[PDB]
Amino acid sequence: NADELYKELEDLQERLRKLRKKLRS
Amino acid sequence: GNADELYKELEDLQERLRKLRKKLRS
Amino acid sequence: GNADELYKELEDLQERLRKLRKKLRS
Amino acid sequence: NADELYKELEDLQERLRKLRKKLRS
Repeated sequence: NADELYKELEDLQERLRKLRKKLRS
Repeated sequence: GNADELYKELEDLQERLRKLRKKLRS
Repeated sequence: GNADELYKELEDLQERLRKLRKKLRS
Repeated sequence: NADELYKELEDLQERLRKLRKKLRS
């Protein structure tokens, strides 16, 4: 469903932001 | 620099997911 | 080890996308 | 659309596999 898919995409996007923050650290 | 190049590639993937979310709403 | 830990995290994200593709077909 | 979204997800999955191959190299 569009909402389940949307939530998963946002969680993956947040994980990438967090990995990028770790690369910076 | 490998870390800088990986950081940029991950930013591109992050931005692709941001845009997919926008397309799902559109 | 940072590179090994990054490799595993990227594998998890890759697997999440593989499973999302399966859900789209289901 | 489900097919456009699917194609994008697979391209992101392939990019992650390619980044992992580079981490190994």
